[PDB]
Amino acid sequence: AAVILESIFLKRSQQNFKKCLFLLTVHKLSYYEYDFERGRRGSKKGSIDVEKITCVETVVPEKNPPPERQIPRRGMEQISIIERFPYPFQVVYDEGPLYVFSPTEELRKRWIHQLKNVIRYNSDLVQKYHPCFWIDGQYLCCSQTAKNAMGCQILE
Ligand SMILES: O=C1Cc2cc(Cl)ccc2N1
Ligand SMILES: [Mg+2]
Ligand SMILES: [Zn+2]
Repeated sequence: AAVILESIFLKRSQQNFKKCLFLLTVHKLSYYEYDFERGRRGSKKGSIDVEKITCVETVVPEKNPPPERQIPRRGMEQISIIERFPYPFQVVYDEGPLYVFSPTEELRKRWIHQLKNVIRYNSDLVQKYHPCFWIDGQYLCCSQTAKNAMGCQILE
């Protein structure tokens, strides 16, 4: 149907970070190049059928992030909201987890809430998720060295 949410997010490529336009509908989560000059979404780079999503949760953030992903001291500025992306969340599907970084806690919340809504009736929703990122061939949370490894932490 229509776009539920449209945001510019920093996403981690399949093992590099890219700044992309993300669109959510009841059918698809998709991502696009952003045409900054014309102020429009550019060419589609990927799509995930919502029915394939098994898990959407927050990700324990990086220990030593670059400035682009540093969490500011607590408490909308035009530059910061397209330059800084320190709040990460994970979308889990058949082809492993996708890591998306939001510029604000509120934007990440909006996305996690709307994604949990659109996936609510999916057949393969999981009871366990990975609180930490997959990095250098292993999950930091449980040291498991397979991306499709069952979640090491039970969802509350
Ligand atoms: O590396 C990536 C980033 C991405 C986003 C989406 Cl929505 C789908 C697939 C992929 N693969
Ligand atoms: Mg537009
Ligand atoms: Zn784990």
